[PDB]
Amino acid sequence: DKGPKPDGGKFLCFDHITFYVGNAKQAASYYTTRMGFTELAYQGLETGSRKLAKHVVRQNKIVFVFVSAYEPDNTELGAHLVRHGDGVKDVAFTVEDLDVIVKRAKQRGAEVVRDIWEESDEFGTVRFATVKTYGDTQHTFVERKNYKGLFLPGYKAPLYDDVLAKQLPATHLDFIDHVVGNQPDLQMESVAAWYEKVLMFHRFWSVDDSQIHTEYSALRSIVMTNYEETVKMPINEPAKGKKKSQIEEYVDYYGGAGVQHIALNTSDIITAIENLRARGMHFLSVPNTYYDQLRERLKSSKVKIQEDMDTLQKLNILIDYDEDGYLLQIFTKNMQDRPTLFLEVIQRHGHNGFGAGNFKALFEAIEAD
Amino acid sequence: YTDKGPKPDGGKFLCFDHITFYVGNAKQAASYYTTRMGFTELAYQGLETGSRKLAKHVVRQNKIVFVFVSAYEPDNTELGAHLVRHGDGVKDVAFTVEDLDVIVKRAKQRGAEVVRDIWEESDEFGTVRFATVKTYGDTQHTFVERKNYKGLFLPGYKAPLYDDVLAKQLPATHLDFIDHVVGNQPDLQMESVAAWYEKVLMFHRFWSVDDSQIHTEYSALRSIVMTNYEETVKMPINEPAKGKKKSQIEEYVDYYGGAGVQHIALNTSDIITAIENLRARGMHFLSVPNTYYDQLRERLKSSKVKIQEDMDTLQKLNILIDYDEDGYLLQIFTKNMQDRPTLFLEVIQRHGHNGFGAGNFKALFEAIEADQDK
Ligand SMILES: CCN1c2cc(C(=O)c3cnn(C)c3O)ccc2N(C)S1(=O)=O
Ligand SMILES: CCN1c2cc(C(=O)c3cnn(C)c3O)ccc2N(C)S1(=O)=O
Ligand SMILES: [Co+2]
Ligand SMILES: [Co+2]
Repeated sequence: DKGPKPDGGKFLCFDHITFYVGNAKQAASYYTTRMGFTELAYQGLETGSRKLAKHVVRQNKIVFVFVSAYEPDNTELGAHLVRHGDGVKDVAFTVEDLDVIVKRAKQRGAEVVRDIWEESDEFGTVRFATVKTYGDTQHTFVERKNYKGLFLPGYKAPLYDDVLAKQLPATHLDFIDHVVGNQPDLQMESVAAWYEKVLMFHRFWSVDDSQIHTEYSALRSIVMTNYEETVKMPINEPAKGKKKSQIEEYVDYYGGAGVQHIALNTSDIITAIENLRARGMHFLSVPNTYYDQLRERLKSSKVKIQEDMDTLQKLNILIDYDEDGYLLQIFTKNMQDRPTLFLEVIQRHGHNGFGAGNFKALFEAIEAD
Repeated sequence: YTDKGPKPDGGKFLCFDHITFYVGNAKQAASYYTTRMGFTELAYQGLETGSRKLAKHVVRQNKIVFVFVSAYEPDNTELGAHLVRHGDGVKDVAFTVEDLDVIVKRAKQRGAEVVRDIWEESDEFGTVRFATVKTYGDTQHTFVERKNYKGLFLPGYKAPLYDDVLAKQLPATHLDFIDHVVGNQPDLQMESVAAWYEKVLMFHRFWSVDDSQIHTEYSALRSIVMTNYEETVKMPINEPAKGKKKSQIEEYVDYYGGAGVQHIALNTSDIITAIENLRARGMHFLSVPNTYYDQLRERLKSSKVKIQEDMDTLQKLNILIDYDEDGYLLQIFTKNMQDRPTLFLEVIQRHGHNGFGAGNFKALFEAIEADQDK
């Protein structure tokens, strides 16, 4: 049951994620060097953009945009930087029928950041609109059709190459699996209802939604998704559990709601993590007891793990499974000093969950250890 | 044998201790400088070490120590305003000192604005005493009476949480120490700031070949280099001046929102290997046209100076030369460390030459003009 079918309009996929950061040039360099992206496009003084510098980096279909202000006392960007640290500002969706989505969103009460506008260059035209979501986060809808340019109109090829990024081993991340937003206490349901009402998303039901793990996760979660379930937006709030809630820590250190992690889907997670580790990236410490009590729990299970299990243990890759399939997942250390944003790499084998079984599994290994 | 002014009665500025940057993302900043510029992360302070308000990443390359600092909490007033006003930039030019008391007494007596009066910190490796005074803009000087402290960097710092196999693997860049640190001032402020160094710290004006030359038309700046009595620490002070083009010093002040450090120069004894391996790490530098090297070789025809380094390689790497009859220096400037047109770095090697490359204002301007009009 996906609820009522929206009468026109479609959210095709994640278009890109825009970050507001203190130093967009060094941030782009962090994600190309550490996380396997390559700089794709630029806007700045050199291109006529005199207020904002924008570095676009890409890995297959994953596009991150890093933005910093050129001028002192830019009040909007500055306040966001002082409040949150480096973080996600805009989760952008590629859309069909922008007019229908925007008209509906406006009728249903969305706060409009910028009404429908368009930008053009030699390679075609793209239309946009931007509304607010939780915290300081916004959604830009991008009606890009089959735009043939570099990324978006007005963006130019990077000023310089990067021989270091070019020589480093490829990390094989393909697309954005899901983007997770942490909310303050008691806000999960109202934020989920915003997606249902304003965008006509519906709640996505997975194997995770059928077995509660509140005691070990210290959170509540609802996953909201569009009608075709191509875009997945988990919404968390803090909950009482055995240990301090990570969601409450996020809200305290981020200064309110925001994106806690972005999960990046791969079809070869062993090569991904080997090559990310070669790039100096670090991931959560996983005690070896986790892997003893998984080979044994899998003894009473019929699912067949295709990846070499000793290599999974060596790389500290996690596994969650039911009887019909499984997923592999691993979490980076934080992208900044604040205990706020991190990244996830995930590979799916006939399993639509998000790893909730690992809340209990990891918690007990760390505790026993 | 120069007039270095009155000898200070007590107190010694030994060398640059470290440079502290206030930045938006200190973890990512340290990674920029280790990966791109050849540093190694040395030490850390943060939540995991008991430092609950500030995260600090210390990176080192031989004697060069850079510290990157970010706030942990929302709406940290002091660091927040600095970030919004300046972008990422230098906050503290720290000096290793002897006889802190007399230095601090003299500075306070002469009107230094004190940021933090003398205090001290200790751990299992010993004690270090500090004081901090303001200099130009939002920049400050911490005096570090380091004596012979035995810890990693300073009391309270710990080893980095993780190693970095990428920083470890990359080619060595052979930068040794901080040659000088340049502060850009707004209109008409150069003399006042230079006087502050003479009066408050008992620095004196350092005279070099550059001071005996006419370059304002090409440089669009006026400069005075202040240095400590023993001339181990050099602090050039720039202000805008009318020139043939817009002053880069004026542009700095517009985009930095006031005075601040414009560049830090790092001394090397093998600039060829340094620049080769910085380029291998993806660093970029100013583009220098072939006309520069053609015109330089022509000028050198009337000189007795002997360039030791391979000139074809210097041209290939776009390294600059300035020279007189007794020696020369080699120098090269990175692209900017951030999007705002503010801070950059300099790599410099000296062969019996105490200048700062002022001959290259004319040489580069004229080389670019000849390359266009040809
Ligand atoms: C990294 C924090 N941790 C985390 C995150 C997820 C996750 O990404 C997730 C769960 N539900 N939804 C919708 C998601 O996106 C799953 C398990 C675990 N752990 C065991 S953890 O504490 O290490
Ligand atoms: C990078 C901007 N440029 C620059 C900087 C210096 C320098 O480091 C310097 C000059 N005086 N003092 C005290 C210094 O430290 C010398 C020459 C040139 N150019 C020709 S430049 O426009 O490329
Ligand atoms: Co996830
Ligand atoms: Co210099």
